Amino acid sequence: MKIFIVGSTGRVGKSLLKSLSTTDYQIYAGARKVEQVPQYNNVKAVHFDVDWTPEEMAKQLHGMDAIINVSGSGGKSLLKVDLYGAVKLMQAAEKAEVKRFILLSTIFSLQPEKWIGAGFDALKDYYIAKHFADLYLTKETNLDYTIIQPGALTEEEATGLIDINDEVSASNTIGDVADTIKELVMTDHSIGKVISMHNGKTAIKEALESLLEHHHHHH
Amino acid sequence: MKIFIVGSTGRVGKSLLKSLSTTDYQIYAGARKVEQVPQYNNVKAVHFDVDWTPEEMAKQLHGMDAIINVSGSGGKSLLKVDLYGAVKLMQAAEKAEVKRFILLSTIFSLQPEKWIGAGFDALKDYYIAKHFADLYLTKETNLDYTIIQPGALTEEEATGLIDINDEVSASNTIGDVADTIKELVMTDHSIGKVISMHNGKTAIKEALESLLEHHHHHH
Repeated sequence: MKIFIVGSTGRVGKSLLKSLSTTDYQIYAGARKVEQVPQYNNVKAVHFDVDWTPEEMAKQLHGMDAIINVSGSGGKSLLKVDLYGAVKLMQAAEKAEVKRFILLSTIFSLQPEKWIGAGFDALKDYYIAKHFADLYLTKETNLDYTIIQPGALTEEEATGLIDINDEVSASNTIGDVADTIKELVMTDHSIGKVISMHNGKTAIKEALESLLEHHHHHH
Repeated sequence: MKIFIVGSTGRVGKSLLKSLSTTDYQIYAGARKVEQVPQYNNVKAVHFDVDWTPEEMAKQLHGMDAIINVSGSGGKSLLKVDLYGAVKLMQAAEKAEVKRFILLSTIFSLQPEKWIGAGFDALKDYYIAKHFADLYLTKETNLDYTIIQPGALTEEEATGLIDINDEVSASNTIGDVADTIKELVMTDHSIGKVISMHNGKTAIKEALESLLEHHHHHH
């Protein structure tokens, strides 16, 4: 399918482009500076700016089959990028009539009651920004969404092994986060779902398959 | 009635306490440091912290007839105070079963399409924080709310004269903002309404009265 990536030139974005480069998808990598997009045979760089309005953004999203948001500001522009930019992209997706939307968020983003201790204290502003964007996606859109909520991101080599939905905050390699997102594209039962993850013991495909047991589709 | 104030020790809060000091209301002035609350015969200082959870906040709100939020961070803690703190207070009001809620926001807070030019550019982060809190109040609560949206705040002497709902961004004295909020407490037809203001030509009471002409109550 045709997949549009926002956050293409960030660390997770670059890993995701690498991950998607070996698929049959046509990838459209949004970037403020198109020349900064890493080159792959199935990747086309598209001018895209998080500071744009939803209508400006929507111009680039026509005919896409899915949109993946892996855009962050490294904590340096939380209101503009991680919150407002993310929400404007959701508004843009709806304007462009693109239903499938995958958002990279963070462990416990919708559970402020679990923002406990010095680790969450240090990331409080980040948590607030991500929280409100996730509320918007889950409450104020009609998108076929999936929110993936990893723990701390590491640059260690991908293990291929994760565990999910266990209320655990633990680290995960960026490569495994990217590969999980890649698999979520092909996981229709994850539509309307919020999924937490960390590095663990279960192959990514099998881990996501294990969600079929108790997921219910809302007619 | 019994009115709880959040933001009591800030500049607008102190003006609002002065304004309310000459009413028949019983004022409960929330503050992190109770000793910082200016003293008035009808004002009781109550320990209140924006960093608290909704449930912690709700403990202080029992038996209040109205809650007024005039809390800001002077642009220094927008995610924690102007957005998250404001939203937690709304959640607290509902938990405490207090219906009447008046929020100080800002001109065009719900109209991003009017955030035009260098003035709005400089206040973009503030605008984003206020925008999302206003969306929450208007879309994700069942409160009997009023949002007042003044233009730039000045410390000039109150004129008693304003104009409202004219799509104009212009300055207003803090005293006139405080006195408008005071009048809104007694203006039941402003429930469920968003009202913009600046200094102008119309006495505050008369200006608010002029809203009866076309306001509709949603049964």
